[PDB]
Amino acid sequence: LESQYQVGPLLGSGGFGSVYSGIRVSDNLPVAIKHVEKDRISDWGETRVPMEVVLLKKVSSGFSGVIRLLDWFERPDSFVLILERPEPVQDLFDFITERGALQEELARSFFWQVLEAVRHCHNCGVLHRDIKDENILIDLNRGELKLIDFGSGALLKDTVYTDFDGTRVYSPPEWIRYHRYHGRSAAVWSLGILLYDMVCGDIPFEHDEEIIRGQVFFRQRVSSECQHLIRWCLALRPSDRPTFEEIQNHPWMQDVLLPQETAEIHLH
Ligand SMILES: Fc1ccc(-c2nc3n(c2-c2ccncc2)CCS3)cc1
Ligand SMILES: [Ca+2]
Repeated sequence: LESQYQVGPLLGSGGFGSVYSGIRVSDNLPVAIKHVEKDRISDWGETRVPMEVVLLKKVSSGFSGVIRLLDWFERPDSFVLILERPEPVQDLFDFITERGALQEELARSFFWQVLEAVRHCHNCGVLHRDIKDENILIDLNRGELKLIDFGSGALLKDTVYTDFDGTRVYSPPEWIRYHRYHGRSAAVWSLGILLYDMVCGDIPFEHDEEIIRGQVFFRQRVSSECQHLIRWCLALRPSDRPTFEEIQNHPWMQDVLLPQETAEIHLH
């Protein structure tokens, strides 16, 4: 590990562990090196590994809008994950904080890419469970978005989930009320929160009561088409929420820019 990778500065730390910038020695490939202590691991899978490793392996085959796991290591008291690192890069949270509410053309491109990435995970049998601005990286040169942090994820199933350790303000009312949710419909809710965040520059709900009330107020000028899509994704009844197909077939989602085109217009 220490022979294969050259460690750089700390990028961040938190519930996910500690992430360092790094370089692969063999070919100077930019990487991210994530350390997590074993006793801080709550979810295990299978060799006994963090569920995160299991999930990442399932989604890291081939190209995608997901940050890929290149390798991993077990230490006596920790696991070390080697992940892709775009450069230059900025997470969506920082980007929005910096630039404010996004133009709908830009939000369309970003949201479309997030949808394709989430579809990839689900098709690979993986549920992310923590879709939000902080867990989305922007390749600033290519205009490509990449999903990160499967640490709260789970294998995708059609039965009910009774556990959740993702972000509460992105969590659906059925979780708040009943501690029960289904994967896809819960994902769609979080995507509704995300889309609002893109076009308004902030999330629509802070309190549990606002979430379960489900009333959406717009603080920025947002097109009626976009408002409709957001409110559809944020339907109180899970079964009233759109499928991924319905979201991507929505009138607001038409004529999306290519990632490179998005970068040239909005990022370069
Ligand atoms: F180029 C990169 C920048 C951030 C990451 C990254 N990948 C993960 N986390 C972070 C991250 C790093 C720093 N601050 C916040 C999140 C958390 C769990 S998985 C990877 C590559
Ligand atoms: Ca947010």
